[PDB]
Amino acid sequence: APDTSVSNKQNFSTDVIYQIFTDRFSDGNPANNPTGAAFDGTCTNLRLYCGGDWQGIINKINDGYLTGMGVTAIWISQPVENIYSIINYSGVNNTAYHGYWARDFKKTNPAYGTIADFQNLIAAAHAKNIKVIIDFAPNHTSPASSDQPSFAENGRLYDNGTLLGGYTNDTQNLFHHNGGTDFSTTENGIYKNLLDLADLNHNNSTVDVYLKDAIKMWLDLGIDGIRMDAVKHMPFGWQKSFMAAVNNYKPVFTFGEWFLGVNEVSPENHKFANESGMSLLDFRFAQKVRQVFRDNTDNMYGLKAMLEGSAADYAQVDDQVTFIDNHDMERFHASNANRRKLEQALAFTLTSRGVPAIYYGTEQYMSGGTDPDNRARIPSFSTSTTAYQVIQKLAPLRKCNPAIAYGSTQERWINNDVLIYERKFGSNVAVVAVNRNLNAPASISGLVTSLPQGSYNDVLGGLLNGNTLSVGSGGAASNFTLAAGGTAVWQYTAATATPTIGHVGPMMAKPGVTITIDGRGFGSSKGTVYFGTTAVSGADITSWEDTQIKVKIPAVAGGNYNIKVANAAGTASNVYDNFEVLSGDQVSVRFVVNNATTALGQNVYLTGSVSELGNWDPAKAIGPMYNQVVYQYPNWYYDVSVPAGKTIEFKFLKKQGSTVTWEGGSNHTFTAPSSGTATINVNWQP
Ligand SMILES: OC[C@H]1O[C@H](O[C@H]2[C@H](O)[C@@H](O)[C@@H](O)O[C@@H]2CO)[C@H](O)[C@@H](O)[C@@H]1O
Ligand SMILES: OC[C@H]1O[C@H](O[C@H]2[C@H](O)[C@@H](O)[C@@H](O)O[C@@H]2CO)[C@H](O)[C@@H](O)[C@@H]1O
Ligand SMILES: OC[C@H]1O[C@H](O[C@H]2[C@H](O)[C@@H](O)[C@@H](O)O[C@@H]2CO)[C@H](O)[C@@H](O)[C@@H]1O
Ligand SMILES: [Ca+2]
Ligand SMILES: [Ca+2]
Repeated sequence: APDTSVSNKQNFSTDVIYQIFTDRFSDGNPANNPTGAAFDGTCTNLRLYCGGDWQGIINKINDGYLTGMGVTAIWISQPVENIYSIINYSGVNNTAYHGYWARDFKKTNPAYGTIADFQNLIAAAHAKNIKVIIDFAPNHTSPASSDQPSFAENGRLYDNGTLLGGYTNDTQNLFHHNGGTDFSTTENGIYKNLLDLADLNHNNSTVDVYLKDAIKMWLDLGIDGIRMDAVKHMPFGWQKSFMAAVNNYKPVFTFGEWFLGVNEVSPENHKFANESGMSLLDFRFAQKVRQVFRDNTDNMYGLKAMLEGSAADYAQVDDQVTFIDNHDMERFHASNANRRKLEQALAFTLTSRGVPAIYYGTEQYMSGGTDPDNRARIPSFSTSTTAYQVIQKLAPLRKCNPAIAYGSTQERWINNDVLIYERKFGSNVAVVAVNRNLNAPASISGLVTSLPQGSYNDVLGGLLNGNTLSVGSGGAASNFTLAAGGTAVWQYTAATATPTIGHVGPMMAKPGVTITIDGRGFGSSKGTVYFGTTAVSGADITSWEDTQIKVKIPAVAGGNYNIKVANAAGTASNVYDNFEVLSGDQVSVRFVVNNATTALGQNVYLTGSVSELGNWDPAKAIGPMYNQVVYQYPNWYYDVSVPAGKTIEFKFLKKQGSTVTWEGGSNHTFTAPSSGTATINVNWQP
């Protein structure tokens, strides 16, 4: 199949995601609606159930609402069974309509539907070329009170009907009992509870194994991707070990939520996206777009800077999921605001790098403050709005113009209010002009592009007051006036003659797994794939087309590799770096070192004999380690993903800047479990 096919679970860059709050979309089956005090059929009470479900979804798919818009994937609420208690939060009654209050990860939320409804969902979607994504929220269960076990469901966790345990009398240590976080530090927000939600302890084998198994069921159910909730609140190493479980089994595109505020730029965030095995929701992009097009708290120069930076910060920028709003923010559109702002922001998003996501109702100009105000019921299924039509014209370019799905981004013209950028991939180009200035037109002269000589029609057809473009030789455009609030898309597509890799997934896996290589110009005849210097050809290459190649990772050593391909004639492609070859299946192990005292601005790190530990390269050591919560300085700890059942040699180090101090003595040693988790405790050797 081609890169653009509905069956491509490894790449979403050519897709347009439609984010849905199941309850709030469409109640296709009134019979599963909760009753009594947990239900509000008028949906005036935003904290109860409104009755939206899988069937409703299925209906919208079939009546053409989503397909008409050009949407190609849907991202829905966590489908697992939630607690049933209504919770009164100081007078207010709250239900688990959101699906974030899990009780049993092996069952469905009956308000959403049955396993059979889930399966129909998957089928209908697939039948209409739409991929399905689900939220997955393994950080916790539900709200609990340790000394008021009668409160809610005591954070009870079941395994397919079987009671594993509760927050009260947690002898098994299924949960954390460290209090609640103040979000003060990263370590703080990982090992303490979020609010009152019962924090799962991933270091407990039962929990570990349980979650790894639960996800396999859904994978088996045919899902196309996973959206992880609260990734900044779980152990990084654990999460990496979970990704390996997915990837080594049935890889799917996975992205997590790591909130960023305005002007916030975090290196931890970057690193996580570059090394965890998953990508992220692009808050940096979102926050910046809002400042520029919404709140006018920054200008084009700001947008441009976010674009260039992010391209450098993320190893796989094209995997970050962009948006203008979602369930954690006020709706982009403000009641009294010019609708053009929202339209421009959509157009911008649809044509920019990454994986675009659209919060349900956007196309309807829904307004609403924070939670739960941003979670109202979709007032209508009209395809007559301008927003609806914008998406309808642009979404499809992601599939037919690879410049959009995988091309670089380049500023060609800029001022405070205007931004003209070019996307390029192979012999494909797209040019976008945006004039945020709703009152002033702009004189555009000196525009130079990569488009071939000729005239170009605005892809939006003038919908947002775009115009035609005239490119002479040398790709220089002739002077033109860009309307106030003006938005235009111009483009050029043609066949790519040389192999060009546009994407790869998954990015991390053990040998033997099949990965997918997407792009153009691969030719129709099997060529060769290189993993670093190792060549792979013949049978191991399970499939080869012009736009997509499927190949098995050779059994090479664990490490990072560059990928490159050669066509049947031997012409090579561009390199695609940062591929991680796991040393084998992974387990999550907690490392603890005692009496490692440091000086200010000096931290302990971990290194060792396997790629998962950096192979003795200090520049690749794991850390810095933690020393507040679970263990206190000068005791340091850290959860790490390691090759299962392997005998590993390791050592700790103290780093400051790039200056390193090794532990003395001989390597510590150990053998990783075959499954489950473990804890290694040792003392720092001087
Ligand atoms: O001519 C090539 C030139 O075009 C763009 O510069 C614009 C500039 O952004 C506008 O603010 C205004 O000054 O017109 C200039 C064109 O004369 C590119 O931004 C620039 O990098 C490029 O060299
Ligand atoms: O909280 C982590 C913290 O640990 C390290 O600092 C030690 C410091 O070296 C000691 O002299 C002592 O005062 O306790 C500190 C930890 O509370 C790192 O130096 C520091 O950067 C890091 O954040
Ligand atoms: O370079 C690989 C080498 O790294 C580590 O050796 C350390 C040694 O432990 C330190 O005490 C210090 O002398 O620096 C050496 C780095 O060259 C591992 O201990 C060793 O097994 C490994 O081969
Ligand atoms: Ca229903
Ligand atoms: Ca946690």
